[PDB]
Parts: sequence; C-alpha cells; structure tokens
Amino acid sequence: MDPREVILCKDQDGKIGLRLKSIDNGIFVQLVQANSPASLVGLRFGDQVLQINGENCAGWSSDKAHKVLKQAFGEKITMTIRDRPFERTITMHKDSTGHVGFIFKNGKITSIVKDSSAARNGLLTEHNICEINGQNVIGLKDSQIADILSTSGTVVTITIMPAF
Amino acid sequence: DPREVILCKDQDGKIGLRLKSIDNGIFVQLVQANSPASLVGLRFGDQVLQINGENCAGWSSDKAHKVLKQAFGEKITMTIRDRPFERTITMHKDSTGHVGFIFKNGKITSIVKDSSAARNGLLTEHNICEINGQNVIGLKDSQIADILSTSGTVVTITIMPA
Ligand SMILES: CC(C)[C@H](NC(=O)CSc1ccc(Cl)cc1)C(=O)O
Ligand SMILES: CC(C)[C@H](NC(=O)CSc1ccc(Cl)cc1)C(=O)O
Repeated sequence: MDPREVILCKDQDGKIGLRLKSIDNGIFVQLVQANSPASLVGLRFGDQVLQINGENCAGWSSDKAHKVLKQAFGEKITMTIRDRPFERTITMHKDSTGHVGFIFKNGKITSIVKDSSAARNGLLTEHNICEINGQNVIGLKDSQIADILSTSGTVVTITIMPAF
Repeated sequence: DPREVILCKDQDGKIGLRLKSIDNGIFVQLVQANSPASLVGLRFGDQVLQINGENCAGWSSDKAHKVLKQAFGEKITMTIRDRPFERTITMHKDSTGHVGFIFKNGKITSIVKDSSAARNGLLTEHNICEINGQNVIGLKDSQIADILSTSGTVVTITIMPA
C-alpha cells in the first residue's frame, strides 16, 4: 500500500517489457517480460501504478497508459508503484495422495476439491497463483506449476490475487 | 490465520449475520449492531471457512443461511478468516474539504482528477467499510457524506472489492 518509485530505461528496441491494464479506474501491471527493464527494477504482475512521470494514472484507459509510456521523452521513465497490494497467502497440507485439492488453468484456480486442505483453508477460484512456497510462478506453464507442487513437502503456502 | 468463534443465539434464535457466496467461498455481507455476531468481533468481509465444523467451500448464500437456521441448540461454531480483501487508503482533504471521490450505495463509482483520491490510487467498484475506524456498512449515502464532512484533514478509508 506504501508507494515506491522506479526509474526505467527503454531497451535496444525502445521497449520497457510492460503490459498495463485499467481496472476499477486504476492501472495495474498485467505482464512483465522476462529480462526486461521492467523486470530489472522489480515490477511484478498485480503491481498498481499510481503515477507515470509524476502524473496520476487515475481513470486512464490501458491505451492512454501505453500511449503515455510510448511518447515519453528520452530514455528515463519514472513510475510510482504499490507492490502487489491484492496479494494474499494461504497455507495448505498435502493429503495421503500428495494433493492440496484444487484445479487451475493458465495459473488461475478454477475449482476447489471437496474435503481437501484447499476446501478447509478457504482457497478461492478466479484467483491467479503468484507464488508457491515463496517461489514466483508468474509466467510458468501449468505443467511447471504442477512440477513445483509435486516436488513440495507436505506444507504448501500459495500466494494468490483476484484474476484480471 | 483462521480463528474459531462461538456464537450464542439471541432471544429470537438469530446470530445477526447475512452471508454471501463469492469465488466458491462464504463472506459476511452484514453484522447486526449488538448481535451475537457483533459481540464475537465479526465484521463485513470476514470469510467463513467452517460452520459447526463443516467446510463452507462451494456453498450458495442460501445453503449457508439454511445451515445456520437449522443449527440445533444455543451454540454455533464458525471458523473465520479476518477480512482477507480489506485494503486501507489514507487521503488528505483539499482546501474545499474534499478527498475526491463519488459513491452510490456505499460503493465508490468515480475518482476526481487531481484529488488526494487520485494521488493515492483509490479504486471504483469497492465498498466503503470504515472511515477513520468507524463502520459505515448499512449507512445511507447521506450519512457516509456526513461522516466524511465532519472528519479532520486525514481520511483513512477501508475498502473491499464489490
Ligand atoms: C497440481 C496440484 C495443485 C494438485 N492439483 C491438480 O493436479 C489439478 S490442476 C493442474 C492443472 C494443469 C496442470 Cl499441467 C497440472 C495440474 C493438488 O490439488 O495438489
Ligand atoms: C463525500 C466525500 C467522499 C466527498 N465526495 C462527494 O462530495 C461526492 S460523493 C456523494 C455521494 C452520495 C452522497 Cl449522499 C454524498 C456524496 C469527497 O470527495 O471528499
């Protein structure tokens, strides 16, 4: 909730590696490209953008935010950021079959299995998986998320966020 | 961390709770003033994990309400997660006494350009839960405006997605 400032420099192709999305008259980070200027200043999926070059993003369309970034004079772009403000952590325990009890697609939880640790702990659907046991899984394929869950110990801590 | 709470039904057999199904969970939509619910610390936005040791996962609002109504005895147990969607934003009134938002039915509907609300990233389609620690769930819009108009310069609002 406490804002922080980041300075980006456009790469060789003139890009910062960011897709922004207008939600509820705010601006949120929808995509950070691996190894991008955005990635290197710590921008993450679900970050809220309060200011671009000291101008308020309030009520901006996705297009406007993107036009402002594209037209930005010179190499140096400032953003005022709230770090993943809607991020929440839930702890589950694997059952005798090694399952916590949820289905997901494209890193979004789609159903909760009856009588599972996910059910007991009130895990929610229409939430994106951000981290498993402190490991960032944004941008991983579903099979890679399953690989991490399958190799986990009994305790599974998942960081979630309401989906875009 | 969830907590377990014990409610004793009032003289009418009620706990003073309205529940809502969201994202295959169950959430507190209303806590009646001075109700058994109120007295064990339940608030708008609390998540209900268990009622009498049964998982609420995937229950309709109706089912949660039927289970509460059918509960035999003086004593109802719930497992509660404290307001997991709760977000607090601090704003400062401008020279005209405004923070810079419009709301309707306790729900923020627009952010005024160049306002404290704009600078602080206040969001629309969010319900106002508290103003400076005071609960405003169930208040009429004009009563919410009265509280904002009476506030000091510092306005801390607790919001939640609608
Ligand atoms: C992986 C765990 C979350 C496990 N759940 C599932 O296997 C169903 S979800 C899934 C979806 C796409 C792929 Cl590629 C792999 C798994 C559990 O409930 O513990
Ligand atoms: C009330 C505050 C939030 C103030 N905002 C407004 O005057 C516009 S919103 C409003 C809606 C319904 C009623 Cl009945 C009264 C006011 C501000 O921007 O500080």
